Amino acid sequence: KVTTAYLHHMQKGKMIQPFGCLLALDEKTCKVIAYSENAPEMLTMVDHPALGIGTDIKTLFTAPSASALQKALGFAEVLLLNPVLIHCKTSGKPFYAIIHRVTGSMIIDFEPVKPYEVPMTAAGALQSYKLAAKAITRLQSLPSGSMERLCDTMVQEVFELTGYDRVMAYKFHEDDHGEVIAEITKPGLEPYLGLHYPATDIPQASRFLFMKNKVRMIVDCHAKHVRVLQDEKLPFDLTLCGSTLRAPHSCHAQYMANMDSIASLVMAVVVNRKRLWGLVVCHNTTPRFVPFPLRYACEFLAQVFAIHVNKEIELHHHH
Amino acid sequence: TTAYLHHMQKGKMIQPFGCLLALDEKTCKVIAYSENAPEMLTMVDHPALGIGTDIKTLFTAPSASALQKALGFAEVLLLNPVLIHCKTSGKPFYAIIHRVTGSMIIDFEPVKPYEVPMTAAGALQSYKLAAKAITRLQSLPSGSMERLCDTMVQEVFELTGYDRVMAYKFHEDDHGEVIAEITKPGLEPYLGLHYPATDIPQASRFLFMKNKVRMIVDCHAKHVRVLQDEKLPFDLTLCGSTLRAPHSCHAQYMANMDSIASLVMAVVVNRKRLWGLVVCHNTTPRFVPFPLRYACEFLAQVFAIHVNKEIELHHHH
Ligand SMILES: *[C@@H](C)[C@H]1/C(=C/c2[nH]c(/C=C3N=C(/C=C4\NC(=O)C(CC)=C4C)C(C)=C\3CCC(=O)O)c(CCC(=O)O)c2C)NC(=O)[C@@H]1C
Ligand SMILES: *[C@H](C)[C@H]1/C(=C/c2[nH]c(/C=C3N=C(/C=C4\NC(=O)C(CC)=C4C)C(C)=C\3CCC(=O)O)c(CCC(=O)O)c2C)NC(=O)[C@@H]1C
Repeated sequence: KVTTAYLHHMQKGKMIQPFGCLLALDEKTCKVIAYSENAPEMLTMVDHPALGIGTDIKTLFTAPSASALQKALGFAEVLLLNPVLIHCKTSGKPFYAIIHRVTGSMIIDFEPVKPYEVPMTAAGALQSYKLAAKAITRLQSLPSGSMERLCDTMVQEVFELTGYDRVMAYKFHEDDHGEVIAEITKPGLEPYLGLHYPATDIPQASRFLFMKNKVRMIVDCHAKHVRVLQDEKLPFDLTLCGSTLRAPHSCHAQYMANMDSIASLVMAVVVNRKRLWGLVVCHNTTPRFVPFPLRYACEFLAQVFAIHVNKEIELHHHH
Repeated sequence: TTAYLHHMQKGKMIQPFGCLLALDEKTCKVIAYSENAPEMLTMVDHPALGIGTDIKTLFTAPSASALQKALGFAEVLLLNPVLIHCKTSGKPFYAIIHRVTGSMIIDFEPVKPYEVPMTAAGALQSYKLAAKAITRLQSLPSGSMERLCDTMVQEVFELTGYDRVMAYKFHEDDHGEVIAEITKPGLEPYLGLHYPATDIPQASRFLFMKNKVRMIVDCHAKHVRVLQDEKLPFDLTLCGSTLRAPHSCHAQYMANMDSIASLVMAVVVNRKRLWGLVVCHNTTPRFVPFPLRYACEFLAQVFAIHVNKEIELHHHH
């Protein structure tokens, strides 16, 4: 009755963050069946309009960019290699396109790229993964035996990789209440280390979605949300909660503003079936954007952290 | 010794899969170019490309200013590769940058133009595969150099797609041994074969300490000459170039052994010495993009750390 009122509205994810724009394409036609209201301003310059229900993507993007998104329409979810660098046809404006699939639909998140970054996209993708891979080797070379030193290491490595003001390891107890068991902040900041938080601060609906979306980013909790519009011929709502752009629930948004955490990056810590052990939670006291390549690299660092956590659990229950 | 080093340094030949420019460390103008650079970068007064060419006339403006930026950064701060576009064609290359005394050296490796959208994605996937391989090396139980080496050649085989991958160990007398090997089915195994120290001379062994990954696309390809301004106050070395051509003796050696292509990773243990090489061979030509060779560099460093540990745990017990 509480899980199903939150879950219905998050799963539809009809409100996005304005740092990016969203398209949904029909797998058969390759045409637009849903768009964020900012997508026309972001992807075109202001018949048809340039961008609505039925728009062909050969009108929006340069020919190699349109052809790579058309080819993505033929791949299993698991075989998608993100992100795709696309260019808009008129402006030459660049974006990272992040693709995911929901049955016959292909959902694209567009995150702008500074045009001076275009030449360095492979270079910066490699550097982000290298730095994460080095963090992985420091986690592996720790002596076994201490959940505390493993979590301290992780928040130190994530703090240096992501540049956020605060990074904590947030553990879920048996009763679903949480505890901050590791923490590093910049010098001004109030410490949360060792505090315990009620289960209802993180409802089951968010818990469920972190099993599937392993990295969630909120750029600015005070940003004006943007509405996604869908094809009126669809007799159900599209599921958009897989979007990197999904807006926080208004209650979480206020919770963030309350706590002076304007921005956040959260990585799911899933142990082997599967359990959500906890979250790696990064906060910023001002707005913050990190590009897809670095959030991708963080996914893998978080999966390796999950493996080491689960081994420290097995070495608790032995000894 | 100094006869091999003169010819692999000063030789001035590159492999034709790419082209080379050297730019003066202050003017940022061309002081050396491979003879294929004009056709490959311009679609062949002044010509479009010679000694003195300004890079602003060869590449689009964002491409030229990403190179101008590298000109002001220490070798240690260089993030490779830069994606560049040629000015009229829009033809794209990976530009791999390294510094010598007077100069910035750029290796240009072609990118299929319809693959430009997938460059970041392909780079992340190459590193992710290598990162997964790293976690499989670390989760091995200690005690077995054989299991350590078998794993490495299996991970390198699945990452690079070559016909054959071997771990080649240097003995105390510098002769080599194939101690691990994975091939595609139907190939003769070279596992356990011992080869003389002269098959890999000191010269090559020295240079693998500095250049950790070396690719030869086709041992039969026609080498292309690098031309420099004869007034340049030093000789350009190409030892650091990804494009450097193999000595004609190695190229014959490869053809004899039915390895038309190779990819070799130095295994350096701690002072430092060259423990061995991870050697990939192919029966036909093979090109692998820079991101994948870069990710193999890190995988090979990590393998070297675990090799070194199995050595210390042998000395113990
Ligand atoms: C309002 C009705 C109730 C509520 C709702 C709510 N919470 C979330 C999600 C999250 N809540 C937290 C909580 C914390 N962040 C912290 O830093 C700390 C201190 C350590 C806590 C306790 C977190 C991390 C999340 C995940 C949010 C993310 O995506 O980064 C949601 C889901 C929001 C969404 O749309 O994702 C909701 C609806 N929270 C309350 O406190 C009220 C009781
Ligand atoms: C010619 C007069 C002599 C010679 C010279 C030579 N060898 C190399 C470099 C390499 N040689 C090997 C040898 C092997 N490759 C194999 O697959 C095997 C079987 C396991 C062996 C023993 C290798 C791996 C290299 C590295 C080549 C590379 O750079 O990828 C060189 C250097 C070539 C260059 O220009 O870099 C030279 C000059 N080889 C002979 O057999 C003659 C005695």
